[PDB]
Amino acid sequence: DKTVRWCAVSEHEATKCQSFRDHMKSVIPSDGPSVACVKKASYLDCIRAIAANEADAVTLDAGLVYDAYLAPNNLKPVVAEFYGSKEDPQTFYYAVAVVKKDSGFQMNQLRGKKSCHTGLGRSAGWNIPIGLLYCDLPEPRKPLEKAVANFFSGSCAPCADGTDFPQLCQLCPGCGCSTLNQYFGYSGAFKCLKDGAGDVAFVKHSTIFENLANKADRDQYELLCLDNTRKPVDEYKDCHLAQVPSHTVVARSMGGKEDLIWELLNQAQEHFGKDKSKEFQLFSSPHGKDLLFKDSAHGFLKVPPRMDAKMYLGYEYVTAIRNLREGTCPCKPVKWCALSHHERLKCDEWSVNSVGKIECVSAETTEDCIAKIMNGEADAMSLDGGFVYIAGKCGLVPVLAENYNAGYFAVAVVKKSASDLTWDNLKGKKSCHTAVGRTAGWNIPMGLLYNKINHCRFDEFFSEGCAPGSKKDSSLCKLCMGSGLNLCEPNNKEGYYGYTGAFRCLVEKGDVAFVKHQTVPQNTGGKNPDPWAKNLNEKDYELLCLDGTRKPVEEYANCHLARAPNHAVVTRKDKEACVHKILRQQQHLFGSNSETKDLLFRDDTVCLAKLHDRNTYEKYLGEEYVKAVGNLRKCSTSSLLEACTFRRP
Ligand SMILES: O=C(O)CN(CC(=O)O)CC(=O)O
Ligand SMILES: [Os+3]
Ligand SMILES: [Os+3]
Ligand SMILES: [Os+3]
Ligand SMILES: [Os+3]
Ligand SMILES: [Os+3]
Ligand SMILES: [Ti+4]
Repeated sequence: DKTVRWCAVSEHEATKCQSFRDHMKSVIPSDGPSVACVKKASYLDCIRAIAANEADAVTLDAGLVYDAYLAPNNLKPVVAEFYGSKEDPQTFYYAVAVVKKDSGFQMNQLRGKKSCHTGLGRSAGWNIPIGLLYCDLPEPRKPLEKAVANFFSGSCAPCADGTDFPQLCQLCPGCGCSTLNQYFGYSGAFKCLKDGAGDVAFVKHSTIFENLANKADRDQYELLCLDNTRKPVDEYKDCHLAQVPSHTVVARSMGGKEDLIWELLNQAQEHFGKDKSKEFQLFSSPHGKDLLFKDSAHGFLKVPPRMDAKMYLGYEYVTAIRNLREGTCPCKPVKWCALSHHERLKCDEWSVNSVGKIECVSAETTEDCIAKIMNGEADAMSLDGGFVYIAGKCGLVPVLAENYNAGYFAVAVVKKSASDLTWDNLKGKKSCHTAVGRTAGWNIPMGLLYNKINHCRFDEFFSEGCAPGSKKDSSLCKLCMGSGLNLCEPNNKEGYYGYTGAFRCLVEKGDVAFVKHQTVPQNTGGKNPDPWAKNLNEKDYELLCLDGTRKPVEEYANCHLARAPNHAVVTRKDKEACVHKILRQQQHLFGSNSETKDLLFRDDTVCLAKLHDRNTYEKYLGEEYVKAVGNLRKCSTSSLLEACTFRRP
């Protein structure tokens, strides 16, 4: 058997699950998955049951998704309910802080204001705002209501203990926890702001649109962003307190059975989903409310496999609820993340030389590092421009740029003896790329190529090549050099990976190499002692210009594909100022006055440059870079980018 043991927290849910199980037997063959129904007393008991391998799946609210993640449960979200349109699936809501336009305060100025909450104990209206504000609350913070009552000068916190903490009901006397209170619920908390009772309303992103029809009235309101900035109310995706998943199915991190659960649920919706009008409806409960799933759901989406719980809830949500659960308050040391075995050792030397200012965490992949920076396990790392795009679309920001002397020049290099080649026709040639999705060796060359050919299936534009990161069966892996499972992989164990590796690929197999303007000079004329490069002469290679002509290697300024953005340090926005200081101070002490090659920082970097103007990824990379990368995503799967595109399309 291959059965999904579904968990029920009530006797009505168990009856739903049993009807579920029986109706599935009629639409799924013997080859497919079955339902079994485990009934426990509570969602926590279900979580412990799934972790103890006594059940397989349950669907939880976000707060319980957090509890399911913690040790020793270690559950992960696998399937998400969506709501509204099939064309526009709404999987998350946004907790926001609405304010009146031109009221003159930011998130870090909330103390002493007047607040409107949807209700004590609710997510958007209490748990998230108070969780994020927890360390700003006066001491003692137990009980929590007393601390909030001594933070906001007066509030409307429905369901709060107004007898003991009357400040919490100054704007709705009695703190009535019923719609009899005009300022209760999601509309009421907003009305508390509209009517002028309060200064800020902690609500969901859609309340403002549900209670104000005209946009003219909606331009009188703004949102507080966590960076102490405001934005308009329809920019909640860039100015919220937390992005919360509505209702998501969790499963064991190892031991699945994610594959089975999705197959079961996906076929369940195709047969008993919304508007299928069978005798059994998946999202209906003839007796009860929201049994197994929210009755308002319209279907299920499969959660991308890269996604863990901290990443799916988001950094701000996890921060807020962790503050509520544990209640621990203190630039700190900067946790730099490293990759290879050789790269972590350089960081250790840096850490002891920094005297505590720098610490070191490590991962196996750049994407694993990027993930650790999102959820707080790490703070900063230096990234290729293509990874800055990934990191930016995951909410990270560039802080400093590595300067090598505006940016460097991306070039296309050919062997001069082949005077046949020209930029105007490389169809059916042999290409050598640094890796897939990188600035010099992919995003700039293949971005330009997309405009002439109108697709990103470069496997059938070139004859063959080596572009590490491609699928191992691809023609763009046939010229690669790594052996075993190292063939075509984007790491050091593939000899044609990187700036120099791509050049070596041109020297030994390829017709054209896409690199940076320093590559060919750095590896010719005996400068590179390796046997493959020791006897090469820079004069034997030329650059392909956009003209259609060719020019010598040293004349890259007038024979360049484009100007490339240099590698940059990325971190999350709440650490931008701190990394900006500690690093620029470490740079003034260990700067322009690695053992292997290109460890932690590129080895041709003079200093880490101030940014100011270009402090976001679209501003740093540029309009045409992000536009080109947008086309190239149609043919390239970065599983980390797939997870971040699930939260922020
Ligand atoms: O809790 C119960 O079991 C009672 N039922 C109503 C009934 O069975 O008449 C309420 C309900 O579950 O909606
Ligand atoms: Os009943
Ligand atoms: Os080694
Ligand atoms: Os693979
Ligand atoms: Os592989
Ligand atoms: Os130019
Ligand atoms: Ti690069």
